[PDB]
Amino acid sequence: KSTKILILGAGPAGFSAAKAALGKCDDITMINSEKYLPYYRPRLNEIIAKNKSIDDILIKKNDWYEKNNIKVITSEFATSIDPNNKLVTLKSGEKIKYEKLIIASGSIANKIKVPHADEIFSLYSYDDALKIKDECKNKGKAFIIGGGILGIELAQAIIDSGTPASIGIILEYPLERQLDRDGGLFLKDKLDRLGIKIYTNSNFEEMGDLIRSSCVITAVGVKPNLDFIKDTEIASKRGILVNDHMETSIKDIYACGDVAEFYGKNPGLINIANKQGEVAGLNACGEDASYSEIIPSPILKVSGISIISCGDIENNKPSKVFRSTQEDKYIVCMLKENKIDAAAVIGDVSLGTKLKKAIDSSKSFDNISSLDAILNNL
Ligand SMILES: Cc1cc2nc3c(=O)[nH]c(=O)nc-3n(C[C@H](O)[C@H](O)[C@H](O)COP(=O)(O)OP(=O)(O)OC[C@H]3O[C@@H](n4cnc5c(N)ncnc54)[C@H](O)[C@@H]3O)c2cc1C
Repeated sequence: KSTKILILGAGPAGFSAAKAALGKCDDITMINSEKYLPYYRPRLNEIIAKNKSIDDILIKKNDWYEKNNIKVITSEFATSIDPNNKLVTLKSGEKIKYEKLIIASGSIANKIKVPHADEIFSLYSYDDALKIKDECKNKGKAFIIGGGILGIELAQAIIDSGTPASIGIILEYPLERQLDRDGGLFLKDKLDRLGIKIYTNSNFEEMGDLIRSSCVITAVGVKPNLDFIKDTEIASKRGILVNDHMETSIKDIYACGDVAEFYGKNPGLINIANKQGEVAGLNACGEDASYSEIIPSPILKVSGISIISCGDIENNKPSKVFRSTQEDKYIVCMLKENKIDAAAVIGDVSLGTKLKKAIDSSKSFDNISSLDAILNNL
């Protein structure tokens, strides 16, 4: 088999490339390791929370790919790329020739060892969600290891489905990449009075009884899924390195979405997948579109508590810090001279957005004597 445009991976990024290539190129093939068409992966929590199926989260149904003549090979996994012969080798041993290759292979969950746990689950795929659904009914409760957004959202989804759940983290407070200590503890409190318990400073060896009796899910982050490039000269660091055209180190090979690293950024967000996938498809069909960095992200969809975080909060060495704790909201604002370098707000997206804009536009503040004076100049 041989095609014009070969798309390696059929998630949101791959889908967006196919859609972009439509009308412009007339021979498009998508390879996907899963047995499902491209689906809106961030809604996996709804499979758990609302008992929705794959059909409810698919981006396009079968008929769309047929009407548009896009060929999807499901349950097939690329293992090798031969760039000079333009051949991709699959798990079966079958080879596919391409004129252009778009790598859209997304991410893979970080795997950690958890003491006392026979089976460790993580939530990446639709099949993952189902496995979690069933163990939660089987065990009767869940224990989520990992201090991030996804771990918290999953806990609520599992609560919503009708199963108790709590979280275990190794640090003192959750969300340490997005929040300072006081921010995280503010969040922990709000989550704890909402029935989402977080075990802090955990030693999992000492949590045998809970671990044993729970469905254990690790939510410890994700990395670009790119082992199949190992023998090639395709440049990578964390992700596959791409320019603004989504072109890799190697001619006629592109990458986009979760697998791709653009000016050192690999944020792992769906709007980036959609937009990078689009640019890749367009370029693969000979239209020299440029991706520009977009990215805001209002987190998180959890327990009706909203968070926006901007800049390097975790390791910030600011000249000045302004903090506000209220009943409904938490604000932290970190200065570098007369500029806001980093900020996070819990419970006021309107304010977080103003701080975001100030940071992004690099607004200078001639008055830094008080938080009030900064707020008035946003
Ligand atoms: C539970 C969960 C919640 C999320 N919530 C949010 C959110 O709120 N906001 C947000 O912005 N993002 C969220 N995300 C992330 C979002 O889903 C991703 O950014 C987006 O799916 C990336 O799309 P992608 O096409 O680059 O990668 P993927 O969605 O991972 O798709 C890549 C596809 O390629 C396949 N593949 C991998 N290797 C091969 C290979 N060797 N050969 C052939 N096929 C291969 C994979 O099976 C996969 O189907 C969430 C993710 C998860 C898992």
